Amino acid sequence: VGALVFDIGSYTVRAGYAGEDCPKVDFPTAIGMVVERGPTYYIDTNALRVPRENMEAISPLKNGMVEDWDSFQAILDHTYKMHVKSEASLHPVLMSEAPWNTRAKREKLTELMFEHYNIPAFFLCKTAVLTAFANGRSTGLILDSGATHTTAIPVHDGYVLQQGIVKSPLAGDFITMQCRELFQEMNIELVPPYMIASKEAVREGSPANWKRKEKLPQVTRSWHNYMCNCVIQDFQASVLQVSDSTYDEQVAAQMPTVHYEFPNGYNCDFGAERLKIPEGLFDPTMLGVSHVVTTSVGMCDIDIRPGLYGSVIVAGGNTLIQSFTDRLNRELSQKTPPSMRLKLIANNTTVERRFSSWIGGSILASLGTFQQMWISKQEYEEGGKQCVERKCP
Repeated sequence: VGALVFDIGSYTVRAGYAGEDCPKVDFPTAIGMVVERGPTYYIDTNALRVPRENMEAISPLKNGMVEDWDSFQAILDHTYKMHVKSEASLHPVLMSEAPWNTRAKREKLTELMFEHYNIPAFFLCKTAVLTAFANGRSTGLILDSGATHTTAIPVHDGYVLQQGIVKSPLAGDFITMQCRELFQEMNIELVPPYMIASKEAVREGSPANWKRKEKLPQVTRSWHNYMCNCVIQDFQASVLQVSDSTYDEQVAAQMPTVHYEFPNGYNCDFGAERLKIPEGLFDPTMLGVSHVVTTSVGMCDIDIRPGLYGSVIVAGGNTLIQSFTDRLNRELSQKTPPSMRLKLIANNTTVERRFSSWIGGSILASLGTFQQMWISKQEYEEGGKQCVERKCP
């Protein structure tokens, strides 16, 4: 009877019920497809795990907004009926759209959600607004760092100021790609687990005794790249770190480090590389994270700037890096006028960062007034899909 909070994340989809404190549903957004020499897709991590011939890795969020409508429906069709199995006709829904979503995309999304799934009520909100609500604020600056799109969204009274949005592509994907390139410097082949089933006490700085699963079919370049990206991302989260000050060849370099064994067992305790890689979004022609934030705040009215300078909220899958918030605080303190008191809200755990938009959707979906502010099925009837524009800000 409760509402469903669907956060279609850049690279991981988050879903769950209105009152739940975390999304019980979560699976990578990437999906596979192949056509008759059928277009049925494969969803969820477990299905994608199985290698298959001419099976791609299609992501319906290339531009942040929904780019592949059939793929987006397929994921929504899968998630509704399998992961959060329940009839669509009975549950009201909350959808988290990107801050800069194109109007036509919103209209098409509403038309699909209503007609195809016949849901009774509906509401579309911006992920930045949901993050601000989740953190417990109506005015602030939300720095989102997901996949392929990092943006600094200033919100005033729960309304996203499109004036001050700065879109930076130095998102999590870029960092992971740099991770691939910095082990072209270590000269280690990137081999995914799905090919590797063997382990041994392989010496440090020594190629491993890895053996392949021989009978698997020839894999597509897309899914192999997708499997390598997952490997480096799992490595990325647990290894990378943001230096407190801009890296300048510390004592030996960074003193002892993590001895993170790759899927092939072998590895060398990563040195300065784990510090250089995260700085890709601090020392990039493009604009750094602090540059993005200052340009965004400097772009909006002076009166609200003190509200933003001091209410800067960080929430994004890429932001979950050690001491990232620390370096951001230092950088923004240096560039902010000293007479302004900057402050970052301590919400650094994985649940508060990654699922922040979903947490906000849960908070909004639970309010008693949510009944009046959504889009009724009757309103869809006599009022066309255009009602999504007026009923959602």
